[PDB]
Amino acid sequence: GTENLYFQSMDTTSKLALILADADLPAALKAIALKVQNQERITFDEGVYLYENAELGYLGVLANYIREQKHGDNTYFNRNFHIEPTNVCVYDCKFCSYSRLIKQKEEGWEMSVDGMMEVLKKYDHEPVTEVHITGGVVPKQNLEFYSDFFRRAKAHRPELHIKALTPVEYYYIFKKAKLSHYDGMKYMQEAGLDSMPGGGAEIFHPEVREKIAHDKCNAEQWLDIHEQAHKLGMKTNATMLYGHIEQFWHRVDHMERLRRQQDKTGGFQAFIPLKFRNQHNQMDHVPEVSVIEDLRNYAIARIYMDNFDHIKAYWAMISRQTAQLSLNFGVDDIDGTLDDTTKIYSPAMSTRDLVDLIKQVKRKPIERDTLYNVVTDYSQVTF
Amino acid sequence: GTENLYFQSMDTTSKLALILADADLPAALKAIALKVQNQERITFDEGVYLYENAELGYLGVLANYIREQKHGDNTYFNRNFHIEPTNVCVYDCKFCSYSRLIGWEMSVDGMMEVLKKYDHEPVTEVHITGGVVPKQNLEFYSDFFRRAKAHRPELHIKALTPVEYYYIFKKAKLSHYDGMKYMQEAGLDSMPGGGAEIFHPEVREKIAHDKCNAEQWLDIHEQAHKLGMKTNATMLYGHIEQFWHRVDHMERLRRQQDKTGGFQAFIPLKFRNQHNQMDHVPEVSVIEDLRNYAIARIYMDNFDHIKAYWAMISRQTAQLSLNFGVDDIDGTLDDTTKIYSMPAMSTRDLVDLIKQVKRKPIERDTLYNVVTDYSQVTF
Ligand code: SF4
Ligand code: SF4
Repeated sequence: GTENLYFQSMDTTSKLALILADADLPAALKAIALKVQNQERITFDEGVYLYENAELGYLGVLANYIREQKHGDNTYFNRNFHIEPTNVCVYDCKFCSYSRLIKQKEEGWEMSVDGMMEVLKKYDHEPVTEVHITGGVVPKQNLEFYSDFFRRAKAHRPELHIKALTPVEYYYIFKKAKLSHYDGMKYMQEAGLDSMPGGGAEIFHPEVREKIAHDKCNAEQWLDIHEQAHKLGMKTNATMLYGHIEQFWHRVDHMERLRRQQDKTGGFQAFIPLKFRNQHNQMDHVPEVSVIEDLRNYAIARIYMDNFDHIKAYWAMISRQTAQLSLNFGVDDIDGTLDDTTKIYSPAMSTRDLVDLIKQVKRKPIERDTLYNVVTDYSQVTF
Repeated sequence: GTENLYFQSMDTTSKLALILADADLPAALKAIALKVQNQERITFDEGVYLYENAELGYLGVLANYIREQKHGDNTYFNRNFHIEPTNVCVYDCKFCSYSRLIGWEMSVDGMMEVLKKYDHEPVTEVHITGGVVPKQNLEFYSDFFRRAKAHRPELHIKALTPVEYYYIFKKAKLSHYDGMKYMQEAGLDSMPGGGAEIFHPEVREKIAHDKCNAEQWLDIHEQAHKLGMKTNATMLYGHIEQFWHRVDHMERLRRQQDKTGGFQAFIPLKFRNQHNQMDHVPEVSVIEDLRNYAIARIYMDNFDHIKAYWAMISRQTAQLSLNFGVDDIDGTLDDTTKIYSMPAMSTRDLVDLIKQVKRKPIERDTLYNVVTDYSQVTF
């Protein structure tokens, strides 16, 4: 007929009404669709039910309804850069190339505070607004190391926002320094820490965590360090590593613990699915999941995580097509390090490239501030 | 895969670029898609090639690109009413229930009594069409136009086709130019698009044997255009004609528009086999209706508007047509509340139909300027 074409042509609100009026839709899926229409929270069991039963089309109707209700077409990005203090690590995560079981200390490097400051100064005449600091955990890079770096960075470039380190790092540094998590985070904030990134969550459930990330900080510890950051007024993000050896209920359990923490302390801005990759780690024969599973996962994340403003995708972590399609399955925040530089003396994402990627799937490219206000609306900007 | 989903998700410009970069698309279809990207006219044989070869998806990419280039999301409708002077006719069209080979007649007083029923309605146009009969002659219609303009000067009169004008001017011994000039002076403002059927003699001699021919139809529009009148054009499709007859029809309109420029809208009219002498001719599919809208948009590069009547076709078809080249949706709006009561399209119903396919409902006036932009209204 033209039935599929007509459904595809409907506005977001009409699509959800059409699903709710479909006599053939199983009752479980109608009840969940009705919750979404009413901005009601879905349960753990409903989350599992979506992962086990829901088709991509259905999930896109719900997730996109939420994404447009919260953000309209806005698709946010900012101008950041990275410093990696070390590319080796004391811990043994089976999905990570820096695991002490696959990479000896001699096969990598550990920056000094001087070296980190030399990297930071390369960006002095760049319109970056924040630096992201993440990497391995090593004994020389302790409380004094990081606090000295934050103080030197703020002395040199006061206006540069520092988004640095995960609870995996903070648990290790605060245990050795004999500070409580609160007093440790307070000390780092005073030194110049502004916010935290979302890494190190992996999967919370011990059934999975004991297998893939057995020796670094546990879920209670990870959530506790975010709780203390939130009590100090800091913003943070949260991740979930998916599509490896976990079961769908392990994903919903993960998201449930995050959702309860957000209801307690309110400090998370973005939820960030991280797709497992089977290259250069101890999990080389674990198959990666399909683009369809990536998109069902973004959608279910959008539906489940009702108290997180943003769902973030990293353009360098997924294909161009997956990143663009994700903007229709719940994603409103697209991230990575923008690179307008030209190689001299001879795959970067320029601002023009990213703006065109976003406009190609009918979305509105927004350069944001740290609280997701509009700094530049690129929608009618021509280059 | 997500290949189909990815294509469906692209903006208008990017979907056209995606077709042009498709290695498996036939060369001939890539060449036409490139002409559309370059705003280059497609030729008669390219038009026939699209009817004979092109798939709906492809044709939606090209037609929607043109439609959005010209109009963006604008979807136009006006506020009009109809008078039907007679449902009897002297002619023999095999697709028409009024054919003499298978009734009432209004007086000028009767037509004026109908017009006066709309005195308190904000209608911008009256549309007048129907059968051709000898009592409804030049003198009859000029009397009506003068009475209508005297009663309601700002009511635009969009009245009668060349089928009617050819008959009344031949009887009055006026040239087409002098007759249209006379009717304009009496109060005619514009002509609707009917009576075009299919121009090619191979088809027209069979389906509309007695009424004016293509030359006479085009000439009466030409005289209208020279007098500053805007007019529309139709094409009756989906009956016994071949696709090349449709392209021939469009080509004659396209050439006439290049010459005189007075056409505003091109209006495909779907053949129906109910209550006529073509009652065994099979009707074409909704997909063929949408391919036909799309090819009309691509071919008719010098027509501003492609129009669908919401009543001619399903709700669903009219909505889909807005994505296959249609910018202009027509019919008689009815916002009246029935009092003393024991289907009709309201403005609200039409606005909801347009917004449901992500388009901008513009209630427009005779100059295609805004009366109300319903994209800025919440009911
Ligand atoms: S703790 Fe972080 S860097 Fe170290 S092995 Fe695990 S994931 Fe890699
Ligand atoms: S001239 Fe018009 S009204 Fe008369 S039979 Fe033909 S189509 Fe019908």
